[PDB]
Parts: sequence; C-alpha cells; structure tokens
Amino acid sequence: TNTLPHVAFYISVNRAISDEECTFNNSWLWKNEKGSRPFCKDANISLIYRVNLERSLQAGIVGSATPDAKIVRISLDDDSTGAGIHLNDQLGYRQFGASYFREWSTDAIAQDYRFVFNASNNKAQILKTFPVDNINEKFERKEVSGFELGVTARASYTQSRWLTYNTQDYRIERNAKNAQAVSFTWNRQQYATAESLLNRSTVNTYPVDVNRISPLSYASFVPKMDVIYKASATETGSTDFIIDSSVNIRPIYNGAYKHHQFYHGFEDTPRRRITKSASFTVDWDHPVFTGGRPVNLQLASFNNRCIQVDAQGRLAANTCDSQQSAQSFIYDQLGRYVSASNTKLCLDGEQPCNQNLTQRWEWRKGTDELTNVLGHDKQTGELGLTAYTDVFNAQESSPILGYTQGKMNQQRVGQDHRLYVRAGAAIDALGSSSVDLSGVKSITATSGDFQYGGQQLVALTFTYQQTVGSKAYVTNAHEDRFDLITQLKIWSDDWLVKGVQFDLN
Amino acid sequence: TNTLPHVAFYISVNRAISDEECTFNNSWLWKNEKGSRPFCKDANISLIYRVNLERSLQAGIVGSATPDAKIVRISLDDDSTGAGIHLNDQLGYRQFGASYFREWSTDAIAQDYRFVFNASNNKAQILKTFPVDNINEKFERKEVSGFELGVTARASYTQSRWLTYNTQDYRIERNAKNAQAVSFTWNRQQYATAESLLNRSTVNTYPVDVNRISPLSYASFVPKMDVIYKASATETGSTDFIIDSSVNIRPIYNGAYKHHQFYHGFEDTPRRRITKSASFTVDWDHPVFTGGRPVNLQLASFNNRCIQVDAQGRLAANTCDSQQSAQSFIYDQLGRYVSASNTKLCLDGEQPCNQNLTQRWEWRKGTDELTNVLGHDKQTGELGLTAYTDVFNAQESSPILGYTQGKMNQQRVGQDHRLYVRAGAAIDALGSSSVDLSGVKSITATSGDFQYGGQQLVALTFTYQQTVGSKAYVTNAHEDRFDLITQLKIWSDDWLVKGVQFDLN
Amino acid sequence: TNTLPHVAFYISVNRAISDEECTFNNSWLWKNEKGSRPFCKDANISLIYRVNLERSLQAGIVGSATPDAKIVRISLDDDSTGAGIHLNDQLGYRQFGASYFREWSTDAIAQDYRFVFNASNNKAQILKTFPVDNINEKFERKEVSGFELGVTARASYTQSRWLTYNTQDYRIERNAKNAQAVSFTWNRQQYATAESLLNRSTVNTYPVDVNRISPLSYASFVPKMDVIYKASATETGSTDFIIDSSVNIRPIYNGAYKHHQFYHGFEDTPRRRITKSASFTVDWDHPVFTGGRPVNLQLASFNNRCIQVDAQGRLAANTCDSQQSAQSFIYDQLGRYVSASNTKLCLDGEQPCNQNLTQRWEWRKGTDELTNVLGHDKQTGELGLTAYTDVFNAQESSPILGYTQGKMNQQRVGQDHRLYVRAGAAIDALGSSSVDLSGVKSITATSGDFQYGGQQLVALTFTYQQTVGSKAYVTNAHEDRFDLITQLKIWSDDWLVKGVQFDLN
Amino acid sequence: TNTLPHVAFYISVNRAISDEECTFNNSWLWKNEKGSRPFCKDANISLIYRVNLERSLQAGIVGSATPDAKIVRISLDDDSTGAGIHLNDQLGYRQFGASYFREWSTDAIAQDYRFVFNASNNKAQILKTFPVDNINEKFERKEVSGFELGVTARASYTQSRWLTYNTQDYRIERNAKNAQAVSFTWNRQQYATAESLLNRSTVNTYPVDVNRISPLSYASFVPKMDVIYKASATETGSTDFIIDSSVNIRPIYNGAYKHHQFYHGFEDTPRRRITKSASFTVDWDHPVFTGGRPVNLQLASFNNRCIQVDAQGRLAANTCDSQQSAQSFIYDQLGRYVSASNTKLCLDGEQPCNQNLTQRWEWRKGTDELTNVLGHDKQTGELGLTAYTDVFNAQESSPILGYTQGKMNQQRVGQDHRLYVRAGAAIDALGSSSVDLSGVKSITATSGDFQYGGQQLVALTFTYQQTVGSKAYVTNAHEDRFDLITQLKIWSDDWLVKGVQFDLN
Repeated sequence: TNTLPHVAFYISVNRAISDEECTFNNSWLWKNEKGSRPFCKDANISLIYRVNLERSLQAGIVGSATPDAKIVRISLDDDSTGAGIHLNDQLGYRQFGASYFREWSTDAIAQDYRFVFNASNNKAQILKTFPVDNINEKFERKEVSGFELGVTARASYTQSRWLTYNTQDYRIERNAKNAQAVSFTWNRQQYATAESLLNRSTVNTYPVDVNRISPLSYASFVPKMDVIYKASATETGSTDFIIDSSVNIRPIYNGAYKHHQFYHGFEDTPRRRITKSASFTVDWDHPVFTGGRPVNLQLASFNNRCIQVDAQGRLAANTCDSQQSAQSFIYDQLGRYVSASNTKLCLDGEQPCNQNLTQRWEWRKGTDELTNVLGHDKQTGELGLTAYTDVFNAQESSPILGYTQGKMNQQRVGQDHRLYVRAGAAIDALGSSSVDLSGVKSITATSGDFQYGGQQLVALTFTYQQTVGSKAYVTNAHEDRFDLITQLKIWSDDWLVKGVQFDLN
Repeated sequence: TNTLPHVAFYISVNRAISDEECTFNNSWLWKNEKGSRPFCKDANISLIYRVNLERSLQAGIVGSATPDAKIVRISLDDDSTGAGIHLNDQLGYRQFGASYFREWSTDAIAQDYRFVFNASNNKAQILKTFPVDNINEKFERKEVSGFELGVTARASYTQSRWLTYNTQDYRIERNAKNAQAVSFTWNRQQYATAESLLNRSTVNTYPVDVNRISPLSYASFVPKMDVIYKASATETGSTDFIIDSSVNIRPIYNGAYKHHQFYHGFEDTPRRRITKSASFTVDWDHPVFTGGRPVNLQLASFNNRCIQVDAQGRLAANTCDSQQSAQSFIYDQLGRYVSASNTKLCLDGEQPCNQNLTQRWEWRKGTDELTNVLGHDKQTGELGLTAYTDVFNAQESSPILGYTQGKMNQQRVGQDHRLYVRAGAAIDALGSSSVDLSGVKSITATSGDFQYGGQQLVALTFTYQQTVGSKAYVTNAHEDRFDLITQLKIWSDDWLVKGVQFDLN
Repeated sequence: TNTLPHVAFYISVNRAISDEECTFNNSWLWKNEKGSRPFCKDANISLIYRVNLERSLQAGIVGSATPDAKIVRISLDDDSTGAGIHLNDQLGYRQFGASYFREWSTDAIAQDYRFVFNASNNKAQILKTFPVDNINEKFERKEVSGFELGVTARASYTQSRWLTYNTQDYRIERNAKNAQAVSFTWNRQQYATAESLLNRSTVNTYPVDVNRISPLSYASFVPKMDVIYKASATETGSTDFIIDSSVNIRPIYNGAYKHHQFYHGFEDTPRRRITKSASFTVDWDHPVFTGGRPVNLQLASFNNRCIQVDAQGRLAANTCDSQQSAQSFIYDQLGRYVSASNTKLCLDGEQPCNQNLTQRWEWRKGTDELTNVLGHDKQTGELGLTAYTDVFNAQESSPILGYTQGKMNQQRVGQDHRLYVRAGAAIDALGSSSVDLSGVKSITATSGDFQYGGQQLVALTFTYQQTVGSKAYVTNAHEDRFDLITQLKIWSDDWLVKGVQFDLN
Repeated sequence: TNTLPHVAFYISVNRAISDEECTFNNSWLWKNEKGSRPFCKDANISLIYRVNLERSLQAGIVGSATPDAKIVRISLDDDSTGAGIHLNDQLGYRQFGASYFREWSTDAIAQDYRFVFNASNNKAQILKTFPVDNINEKFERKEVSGFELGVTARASYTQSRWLTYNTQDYRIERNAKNAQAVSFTWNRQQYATAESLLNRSTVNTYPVDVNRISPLSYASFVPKMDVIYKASATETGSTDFIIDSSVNIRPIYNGAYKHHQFYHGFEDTPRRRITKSASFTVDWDHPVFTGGRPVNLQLASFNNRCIQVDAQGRLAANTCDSQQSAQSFIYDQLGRYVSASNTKLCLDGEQPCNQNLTQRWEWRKGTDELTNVLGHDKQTGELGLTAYTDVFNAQESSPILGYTQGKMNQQRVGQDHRLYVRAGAAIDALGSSSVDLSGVKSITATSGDFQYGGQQLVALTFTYQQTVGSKAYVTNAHEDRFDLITQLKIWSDDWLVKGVQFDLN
C-alpha cells in the first residue's frame, strides 16, 4: 500500500507484410519493363509495447515536491521490446539491364522506424521523454599552427582545423507534434542512402556492400523510447491514443553511369510507408489515480460479503466482484473513507467531499477490526450503532479496423442502433442502408486502400449477409478481424472513412 | 515462498560428427581427381543449454508495474556454456596440385555457429533477447582541413575524412523469425572468408596464417544468447520448440592464379550444414505459473497423509507423491485456497473461481495450525465441523529421432495403436504395414538422408523384427537411439518423413 | 549449515627435471659434432592445484533457478598457484661453429605450459571454464581518405586502412576434448618462435635479446584456469581424472646464413615434452553432494555414543568415528531424517525413499532435544516409545607410477592376488610370474621410457626381491616411489604398460 | 575469538656499508693507476620486514572451501617498508684520464635490489606471491596500409607495424627457486646499464644525466613483495629461513672512444654484491596454528591460579605465566577441551585424540561458569565431582654471525659443550681446541671474507680470551655482535665455515 499504483499490460502488435503489399517497382523508369517482384520476405511486425497508466505522486501527504499530474507511459524498455521489424532474412536481389542502365532492387531496408504517439485533444499534456530531448554530445575542435626552419632555406606555415563528433548508424531524431504528442524518427545518418552504402567509385560486381548494411536495418530492430504525459489534478474525459509501430519499407537501388562505371545511388528512391496502429481509450476517472490501495469493509454476516454500492447513496450488502471498483475503499491520511472507484468524490457520514470529521470508522488500535468516532443484525447488515479489489488492471484490448488518419470524432449510436453507409462507387461518408448491431460475435472488415485514393474501410462484411461496401475498386488488401455493445467510433479524415472502434464489456 | 518460481534443468546436447559425414570434396573442380578426405577430427558437440520456464510477476498483489505474461528462457549464460563446438584440434591440411591449380583443404572452420529457436503457433509471443537487438556502437568521424604558407611559394589545401568503428571477430547478427521465434547468426566479419585470411599478395609456402584463424573458430566456441517469451495471462495449449545447436562446417580453400603467385580465396566454398536439434513440449497449465509456492493441508490421522484429489470434487486422504501436483495447495493474497496443480481453477467451499469469502481455512494466529471462517474422526478424515510437493522440476527429456524441418502436426494414435508406413522405394508419407506399440523398451531408428533427397527417417528398426524402412538408398548415416506410452508425433515436411517424438510417463 | 558444502584439499605437484632428461642435442644437423649438454638447471615443477568437489545447488527447496548438477573444479586461482615451472634461472648458452654454421643452444624456454584435464567416460559432463571460452576482445578499424589542393598544381588522393587488436605475450588458447574434458594451451603469440625473438637483420654478438625473453618464459610461470563439470542428479560411478602439469621444454636456436650475417630462427626446433600427471578417482556417492550439513542423533547412555549403522537396517549404539559417514544424519526440508553417508537412500520409520510422514523425530520447539510425531533404557538404547562427522574432506592422495596415456581399464585383482607380468625383452601386456601383494609397505617402481618405444613401466622392484621388469633397454630414467589393499589399476595404452594405481584405506 | 590468529613482529634489519667495503676500483684497466676511492657515502640498510606466521582456515567447521594448510608471509606492504637502501645522497663523481681514456666512477647505483627467500627442506611448500607471477600487461599492435592517387602520376603503397607495451624503471622479475622458495629481482630494464643512461652520441661535459638516474636508484628504495607458504595439515619440524635484504652495489662508468667523442657505457661493470641476511627458525607445533583463541579454566581457590600442566597427564594448580602455552585451553566446535599449547593432541576425560563425548565441561547456559556432562576443596583443587595466555607473539630474535651460504646442517652440542675449531692458517671445518660455553653474556665474532676465498667466520673472539680464529689473512671486515643456552647451529658450505646461530631462552 506504500508503493505507486499502476495498470501494466502489454499491447500485442502483429502485422504481416504480405508480398502483395510488398510488391513495388523493380526499377526507376523501367518499372513496366522490369516487371514487379516482392522485396520483403516473411516481413512480420511484433514490437511488444509496454504501455502503463500511472501517477507521479502520493495522496494525502503535505510537502508536495514533485508536482501532481497524470503521467502516461507509452514506451519500450529493456524488459519489453518484441521480436522486431523484418523485411528479409538476407540481402536478396537480382540484377537487371536496360531495354542508368543497371539496377539492383536489393531486398528492402528502411530509412526510419518512425513512431507517432498522438492524442487529439488538450485534456492532458506531455511532460518528458526518455531520449531527454534531441540528445547532444559534446564536440571538440583542434587547431594546429607551426613554422619550419629548414636549412638545406625553407619556411612553411601550415594551419589545419579538426572536428570530431559521435555519429550513430541509427541515431534518434525526436520531433514534438503538440502539447499532447511527440514523434520519434530514426532516420539514417551513417550509411544513409544508396549513395552512402556505395563501396567503390571507378568489371561487373555487386556494388552494395553487406557489411555496411547493418543487421539493425534488415534483420531486426526493436524499439526503445519513452513518452510521459501530464494533466490537471482534477481532469476528467476520454482521449483516443494512436500508438504507431511504423516503418518505411524501401528497396535499395544502385545504377551505373554511361561515362568508368560509377554506381550512383538514387536519392529519389520510392520509400513506401507501411504501419500498424494501436489505440486505447483512457478514462481519467480510473481508480489507478487514487494514490492509495483499496481496503474493503468486511462483513461477517454471510458468505459473499463486500459492499456493492451505486451512485444513489444507499448501502446494500451483496457479492464480491474483482473488477467492480465499488466494492472496496481507499484509506486516506485524513482518516476518512474514500471508495476505491471514485476518489473525485468520497464517502460521507453526514455528500460532496470536504474536510469533515465524522467520516471516520478507524481501525482498532491493536488487532484488525473497525471502531467509531460494524454493529448490525444479520437480517439487514446496514450501518447502525482487509482485501483488495484489484481494479488496477485493464480489460481486453479491441483492435481497430482499417487505418487511422485525419480528424477524429465520436459518433453517437442511433436509437435504432443502425449503421448507415452513405457510400456507393465512391466512398463519401458513413455514420450511425441500415445494419442491425446484434447477433454477430465476429466481424470481418476485409478492406484496404481504395483505387480512387487514400486509406479507407472499403468494405464491411457483416456475416450472421450485409455487405456494406464495394470491392471492385480496391488496391492492396490488408484484411483484419475482430471477435466479440456500448457505442461506436469512426475515423473519417475529410471525406473518406477508414477507422472504426467497438467498445465492449 | 517470497521468490519467483521456476523449473531449471540442463538439456544435454551431444552430437559426434563422424568422418563419414565430415568427408567433403578436396577441391573445387578437382573433387574426383583429389579424392575425398575428412576435414574435422574428433568433432563433437556439447553446448549445455540452460532452458528454464518461468513467469515475470507475482500473484495476488495490487499495483501491477511489470506486465503479466509468461517468459520462456532458452538461453546460455556464464554458469552454463558446455565444452563447445569442435572440428579439429589443429589446422591440419594437405597441399594438392592440378591434374586455380593449387588447393589447401585446411581442416574445417565455420562461417557461423547459428542458432534457430522456433515455436510453430501463436499461443505465445516473444518479448526480448539478451544482445538487446542488433547491438550498435557509437561511431565517430574526424574531418581535417589546412593550408600551408611555405616560402622556399607553396600553398596546399588538404582535407581528409576519418571513420572508426568497433568490429569483432565473431560478432552477433540477430534475425527475428516471427512473433514466437528469433535466430542468432555469428557470421564472420573480421577475417571473414578465405580471401580475408590471406597473408600476402605477391616461393611455395602455406598461405593461410594460423594467427588470424582464432581459437574461437577451430578449437572451441561456447554459445551465449538469451530469448525471453511472452503470452496471455490465461493461455493454455502445447507448442513444440526447436532448440538448435547448429554450425556451418566448411573446409578452408586457397588457390594460386596463373599470372606473381597470388593466393585467392574462394567465396563459393561449400559450407555444409550439420546440426543437433533439441525439442521440449511445454504445457502452459504447469504449476510453475502460479506465483506462490505450494503449501499442503496436513492430516494427523495416518502415516502417509496428503490429499490426493481428482477433478470430480470429492476429497479422499491418501499417500503423498512428490510430483503429484494435486497433493498440495497454493496460498493466495485473497486468503482462500488454490491447489498447487491448477491455479486456473481453485478450491471452493460453497466450483469456478470467484472472490468468495467462505473459501478460507486460515492459519492460527500464533502457532502453526488451521482455523475456520480440521475436525474429523480418524475413520474418515473428511471435511467437518507445512510442506512442499515440488512440481517445479521437469521430467526426463525424450530425444528426437531424425531431423526437424517443415510443417509440424500432432498425429492421433489409432485405436489399434498401429504405426503405418506409406513408403516404399521412395518415402511419401507415414502416420498412425502395422507395427505393434508394446513390448519394446528401446528403439533404434538407424537412418540419415535419403539418396533421393532431403533428410528423412529412412528406416525404423523395431526390435523385440519389424524393419519398416529402406536402407539401400541412404546417404550419410546419422544413427540415434531412444530408451524407454502416451501418444506419438511426426515431422513430415511436405512429402518426406523425418522426425518423431514419443512422450512417456 | 546454510552454506554450500565442499571438499577442499591441495594436490601437491612435484617433478624434478634431472639433467639426464634435460640433455638434448646441441645443434640441428651437428648433434653428434656439438656433443650433448643440459639446457635446464634446477628445473623443478611445483604448481599447487586447488581441486575441489562441490555441488551447484541446495537441497529440499522449491524454486530451482540454478540447474541441479555436480560441478567439479580442478583449477588454479589467486590464493593457490605454486612456485611455478622452471628451466633455468638465467639465459645460459654457449656459441658453436661448423665442423647454418652457427648455433646458440640457449637455456630452454617453453612454447606452451599446456594442461590436459581428461575424464574417460560419460558419467559426468563439462559445464563451463574460467577464461569463458576463447576470449575475444573488441577490435577497431580506421579508414582515412583525403585529397590535397596544392598550388606551387598537385592533387593526391590517399587512403589507408588501420587495424588494432590486443595481443598478449602468453595468451590463452582453450581446446575442448569432449563432453567431459578440456585442454588449455598458452602457445606463444607475441615473440613466438626463435624468429620472433630475433633482434637485428643485417660483427659477432649474441643475437637473442634477453628483454623480449620475458620472465614468464624462463624464470617462473604459475597456472591460472578453471574447469567446472556437470552430471545427472542421481548419477553414481567412478571416473579416473588426469590433471596434468605439463610443459614443452625446448632450447632456443639461432643461426647465420652464408650470404650480411642474418640470424634466422628455427621453426623446426625440437620441443621435447615433459609432464607431471595427477589422478584422483571420484565416487559420486560422496556425502559432499547432500546439500545439508550432517547432524547426529545424540545418545545420553554411555561415553562414546554415536550410531554406527550398517546397510542391514538394525541400529546399534557404538563409538564415534570422524570420517565414518554412517554416524551422523542430514536434516531435510521435508522434516525427515536422511543419514549423512547416503542421501540416495534415506532413513525410514515404517526402506526406499518416499514422501512419508512418520519419518520424523523433530527437535524441541525451544531447547535442543528430540520429539516424536529418545526413550530407551541404558541397557539397550534402541528405538522405543548436535555435532558434525566431517566427511567433507578427502583422504591421502596416492601418486601414480609411470605415465598416463592411451585407453584405461580397471583390472580385477585375482583370487590369489598375484600380479602377472606378460613381458620379456619387450613389454607386451600385464595384468592381475606371480607377485605376492603383502608384506611391502613401500614400492619402488624405477622405470622410464623403453628403448623400443613409448613410455612404460619398464621395471617394478618389489622389495621385501621380485624384480618384474627389464632394465638393460631403458631410456631416460624418471624414477618414482609410493609408500603404504583394496584393488589395482593399470594404464596400458595399446600393447605397452605404463601406469598403475594402488587404492588403500 | 572469531578472527584468524597470527604472530606479528617486525624483524629489524640494519647493515652499514662502511667505506672500507665500498672501496672498489676507480677504472676498468687503470685500477692501479686511478687509485681507490669509496663510491657509497652513509650507505645504510633498513628494510623493516613484516614477517608473520599464520594459517589460512578456521577450526572445527564442516564445509572446507579454502584448503587447509600453513601460510607463511615474509613480506613487505604499505604499512611497513623501512627507510630503504642507500648508497649516496647525491651523484658524486670525479673525472679521470689515461696514464677508453676517460672514466667517471659515479657514486654507486644498483642493478637490482634482489631478495632471496629460501627454506632448505621439504616439510612445507610455497603457495602464492603478491606480484601474482611475472606480471604481464596486455600489448597492442596497429597495422596501417594505404595508397595515394596523386595527379601532378604518383601511387605509393606504405605499410607500417606498431607495437606498444608498458615498461617500468624498476620492474619486477620473479624467479622461483624450488617448492619452498622464490627470489625477486628488480633488474634494470628502463635506463638499464651505463649505455642506457647515456645522454648524447656525438667539448667535455658530464655525460651521465641526473634526470634519468631516478631517485629510486640512488636516494632510497623500499621493498614490496609477498611470499605465502603451504604445508600439510599435520606437519611438524623445524626449517631455517633466509630472509635477504640484498642489493647489487656498482659504480657507474662511462668512457670516450678514440675516433667524435662518444661516451660508451660499460656492460662489464663490476657489480659487487653486498647483503644483510635474516633467519628465523620456525616450529610448526606453534599455538598459532590452532584456529581458536585460548580460554583458561578458572580456579577460585588461591591467588595465582591457572593450570600449569606437563606431558605426564597429572593436573596441578600453580601460578600463571603469559607465554606458557600450557596454562590455557582452546575451545572446539566438537565441545571438548583442547589445550592451547598442543592441538596436535588434546585433553581427554577418559589420551590420544578422538571424537569422544565425556571430554566436555561446557559453560553455563546463561552466566559464565562451567558444567558437567569445578567441585574441589581448597586443599587440593584437583578434578572431582575467561582469559588469554597470549602465546601468539614471538620471542626476541637472535642475529646471525657471518654469512649464509651453502648446505646447512644442525650440529648437536657435545656432552662437554666444547666448541672445536678444526682450522689453522686455512679454514677447513668447525664443529661442536675446546671452548667453554658459559660465563659469556656477549659474543664478538669479528670477521669477514678470508683472503684465501669465500665468506667465512674467520675469527671468534671469546671474551670472559679464547681467540679461535686467524686475523692476518682477512679481507673487508664486516664485524657483528650478539648479546645474551639451548643448542648451536652452523652454516659451513663445502669446506668453509661462515654462519652460526645461538638459540636462547
């Protein structure tokens, strides 16, 4: 009870880059002549996030030296990194010729394993990060200057300037979105582009060296970053997060010049972006933010005896539920009783919170029982004259269907609970035809990016068949699923509907 | 009882590379002219794995800060590495001539001592590794630029760029297979190929230096890596692992060019792959994952008195068995009783688990005996009004017969328990002729790689003689054995049957 | 009782290299012309081994995190190294001329102070070593490249590659024999051969510098290595070890070429091998492997009162012996009684070991006496209704007579206990003429290497005189002795008898 | 009583190098022409040794992890080094000319401050040393190689090899004599000989620089080394040690060549050896080797009451003596009584040592008095029905007279106790004329090295005058003295008598 409470749960991240999506052009200008072949084999994403909701202070103690706020860690550390990004287990490739007259579409590497950690609204704030700003190392410079007195007469004055600094293969570039978001980009600085991976300058041999293509670029890379948030002491609301496990897949290129045969890398290499987005909606009224661990009010009357309470105020003795935060109580340094569920309000023995005195049924000085400033007959058990309900863990995560982009709003489900799709051959808008939202324990939203443009939820197969969506004008097909209602969400950016979220339980 | 429980047991690894398997070609194009001689002498594999099944958190405590999962360590560390790989105690060799006109088939070195750690299905996940991703060291660059004012007039402007980075002889290259697997390759970077081991450029002297052939390449190398897994909190199932102690045996080559006599190494050197695979099937219902150490319910009636319980629900007082996890109980922070065997369910004093209260027979406040929210006559001992059953150790390991490759499925033994071999001169498929599965305490599956192709179980000598398998079309003969039934396994890849597993006890 | 038990005892190593053995040739081709002179003076071997038999875990505790095995340390550390190897206190030498026309047979140095640590059979395994595999340090490389803009016009592009690595004078080269053995070779890498110790290239002066002949090569070197073994939890047997304090004695050579007078060292220098072997037979049933310290069952009846027990099962109260492991008992975490001698079995109050309950006579809660789940009259003392017997030390070591090589088998002494020598002018085989094995408290096996070839026990002087062995065809005479029966051992390799071991007490 | 016991006592070392001994030749070939002058002024030796006799383990505890032996430390450390060696407070000198034609007999420096630590016999062994063998630092090598592409065309390929290692001015060279001895030589490596101290190569100026003649060579040097011994657990005997505070006094030389005037140093410089030897005879039966501190058996009868016991067995209550080790008792972990003097045997309440039980009179549980498995009348005090006698300090040291060299034997004093000198004009042998060994509390053995050769006891002035020795044929006179019998010692090497030792008290 003397330790900081949290809610710790890994958010499993899985996304398999099928060769249909991996299939890019095999040349720059000879894309049609060179055909199309995949560039990533067995490309799978598994970056096990360590996302925890926590506070940065205790409760009830005078002498605040660390400011009171709400710190949100959506982060990677030593004990949780996942297997990692993958494009190809080895640097596969295939030489081509003209129909730059040479090309080596080497199996993909990535420019940056970028992360975007966004929260839409201003209910919270961002506080710090783990790389502690854009990390700067101390440089150093040397200046030499001398003259020679040579008798053979020679007198030469030379002066050279030195500069040393510590580069990295995959350094960190941190970019802050706004007061509630920050993005991390590991852009390539050492051996950056195809020009930098070049081996010689002035015979036909593979000119892309394997040694300088580090294992961190092709084999596996694990994430490592923290973001810590902030908010008011008495803030309430809900904000949808976007935790992104994102990469920049791109084939290496290299070509010869009609001069010496010089292997010039391409700066304009098409770096396709593929992602995998995770979202968790947070309720800042959670019992994690109390600062003290719950303690229940024991009842000796019957078998299942913990107070299941409602917002009305009356007390009824009922069964005990682990995650029903209304069946245990905090204990404060003011001596009163605060229920585990709601520390924004508090139990009153007179009501809204204040500094009253009769709010107390303190423990026995000595053994473990309760005193007065629980006499009740077995028939009633009501007020008259320990254990934990661990609500400090999160429920099952609900994956998103489609893609996350653009402005986000929370739709209100209609009285009929019918989902309306205002789309035809072209997708314009959706909202809450009519689809019945019952009798379906497993949804299958087979979709991708529409041929007209953008990333959308081009189809929503509603099997019991309510096929609300077109399928004849769809590009690369990233299909997902979600097994099983409270309400519905949407992620239409401007005029294209991509994302959806179903909150259950 | 306050420490994290585990199951610790070395998995002994033994594999002797006989000269029959070691026999490779003695040249590149003169293989028939130069005959065939072995390249590894006394080549034996002993890499004592330290495989332990463990969890990453406690039980019953509020304030989860380390996420709850199941962490599987199949790893090497300081206190367990084994003797190591071996090809030849010294760099033996023999010069040859034409009939590149020179060759030195030096006693084998290895490109990489690769490890593949695979789990087939998605019931679990991978969490971290010991080399913490592909390790990247900080680089550094220096730029100098200066001009000279020489009066003898001379003015020269020179600018040079420096680059320093820390190479290793046997560095680590980590490649992640999928969300439940990762592979470790120590490919050669410093003194990589036969070209790199070259000593001079432009007399007949041994041109492969011994100094740069480090002892880690020929004498002995011990493994050093960790893999740590992950899964859901309430996951159950069975997954077959593949722990591989694998090397890449290859003779060194070097040859002269008909020009100066230049010793050019061969990049296309045939690097034969030989392995030794270890598999252990895990049951995620194991009592290792409880978080609290078992405590038994003492009976003072008779001599051998620990509750041997079944799944029916009735309680009978019987003898005590060390590894019968049904004869002791966990103790929780909820105060109830959970049996050591099954923490997925729990003992109920009313049943499925819940947060009830009458589930308690708590210890005496003071001395060591049991109270109420064990009065029984010596005649019955049933309910009326400490010690450990160490099930935190694994049983004897059952070695595999053949090789592990391709898709894996678990066969169901037939009612007659007859093993059927649907193979003739060519192996097509097997499954569960008819072989009686009784009366044989020692199997001898003498086999190898079939001449038609691939690695198979070409023969299964069933001695009591049921010789189910051909022997006239078999390549290098790696023969194994297995001494002594529950069920049977198989490892047929596409159309070729290689592996088999017999779970006993 | 809370600490890991061991058996610690130095194994004294002594071997004096007499000048008769040290006498090698004084030249390469002029051996007869240059005569024969000794090359090592006062050459004595004393490398005090620190050999200890120990386990790697406790007993009776649930939560096995370090795997249970049997770890054998045959090792050198900081507190035990011995005086060291010695050939000559100073670099003595003598110039010679032709009858390469010059030679300096400098007083011997050694190529390697090699150690072989061998165990014949597979009852145990090897687990780790102290140099933690062949130690590899991190290398580093630097590449520079620049161009000059000189106006006097000059433009030069230069590119140089750097390589740095940490050599040692006497580095460590570890070679693993098999799953129960490993060998350590400190071959010379820095100033390796006579060529490397050379001082100049192009007057008659001593050309072998003393400064680069380090004191570790001629004056003294102490050993430093560990080997740690492994075995099954319930393994029993006996394996003979071979702890070797071995060197490679060799005179330095150097000669001039008939050109400039260049001092070319000889790569083909004859490096004679001289050794000193130590063997200790281990019984894995030793009381060292219990994990808990013995505690005796006190008897208050008579003066000398500790239970001397046999394998029959009956209990008789008799005198107390320090090393009679049958006169004390372990105490377990199961609460029962296990005797100190045999933890493979255990005391039973009903017998073979199990998890019974009536096996207990637990101590008093409070003072120090014994209770029930020792009432006996002084007349009998038998069962009716603390101190240590330190068996955790080894007995006196028995030195070996001759040499250790080839296959090893344990002979069974005949009923008549007569030793038969099936050898004449040439040694063919021995085994158990007839020699009476009694009445001799001191054996004198004066022998060496036979002139016909190999290292043998060429003679066995049996003084009471039974001279079983020839002496007219013996080379360098390394004579030993052994003072004082259970059984007899032998070490005949193929057809030549060298070693013998006499286990007493 | 829980700490390791020792016997700690400095051994004061004093030896004044008088100018009579310091007087060497003033040239190489002009010794008679250049006369004779002293080279060391105020040359005094004071190296306070820290010699302690100690053990390496406790007593009575099971679980031996550090091997049981007897460790002898004859060593220097931080808290005890002495003032140091001295030849001259400043580099005095005097130029000379011919009658190499120049010489500068600079005030003496020393090649090595060598130490020899010898024990004659094999009753003990050597175990380790403080410099932990001949110390070897890790070397490093760098190889660079590059080509230039210069257009003015120039193409140069250069390759250079680097080598770095850490030298010392006075490094340590450790040489091991045998299994009971080791010698330490700090031979000069940096600025080694007169050639190395040279300043220029090609005016008459002092050519021996003062800066490179470090203060450690002329002003003062203190010793720093440890030697640690070993022996059997039950070894008894006596061995005479030779602790040597020895130097190698030598004048610096330097001379010009009749060419340029080049100052060539002399490699053949006469390095005279002067010493100061310390010897202490050890009795391995000392009470230091018990492992437990003595505790006495209190008697309340009379004033001076501690049991003075003899070897007969009877007990008599008498006075208390501090260093009479027979007046206190050890206490063991077996619970018995062992006397402080003799732990080889032990007190028996039945006798030779065994594991009996009635050997116990244990202390009171509670207050401090003695119980039974001391009732006696004041008249007798004998057996019927704490404090320390610190014998863990050594007595006064007896200096040696003469020199220590050659074979050593212990003479047995004759019945008449007459010392016989079998020497005349030439010393042949001595042994035990006739000299009465009484009435002389101060001996004066004025002697030195005899003119015939070697270091001897050329005279023994026996003042009460028994002048047993010649004085007309004696070289440099190192005279000593010894103030004040048990027995007598001698140190005749082959046929020349040098040393003598008188053990008193």
